[PDB]
Amino acid sequence: VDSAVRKLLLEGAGQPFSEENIIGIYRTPLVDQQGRARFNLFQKELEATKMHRGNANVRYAWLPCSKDTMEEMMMRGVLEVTKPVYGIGTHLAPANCAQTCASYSDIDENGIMRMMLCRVIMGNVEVVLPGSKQFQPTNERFDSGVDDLQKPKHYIIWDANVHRHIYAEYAVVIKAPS
Repeated sequence: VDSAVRKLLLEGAGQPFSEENIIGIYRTPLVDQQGRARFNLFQKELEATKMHRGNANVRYAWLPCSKDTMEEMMMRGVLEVTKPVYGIGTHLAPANCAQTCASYSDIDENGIMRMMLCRVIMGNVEVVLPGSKQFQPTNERFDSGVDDLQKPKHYIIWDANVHRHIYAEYAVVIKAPS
């Protein structure tokens, strides 16, 4: 559903955003450089995790972006991550924490923030400690990390899974407020 982006952005959490703050919302490319349909690949990965774990645990999440990394996606279908003290991996904010991902993302010279709404295959999650140097699942039973099992504020995707479990779906460009 197209409305889900503004749904999460404007009315989602306690802190809202305004339409004037949204510079752009854009779909990501359908194929990567090598012509593979990106959504179909993600569906394939979704089915594989579902069959292995019993549930794929697909979430919406916000990926902090720089100008360059958004360009890699929007020009070439390539996923690049910018450098969240919870392990060595890709850190994402839960769907309702766009303001948190906003407060934890960079603001450039033109007063602009960038982020991407992704569907993420999390699979089985475990706790990652703050300041942890973890870079992979603890053991074969887990796939991804959270900072808190009851009240997650951060999702963590390990390097080995970034190219198969993160599907960037919308690019979002926001003007710093007022």
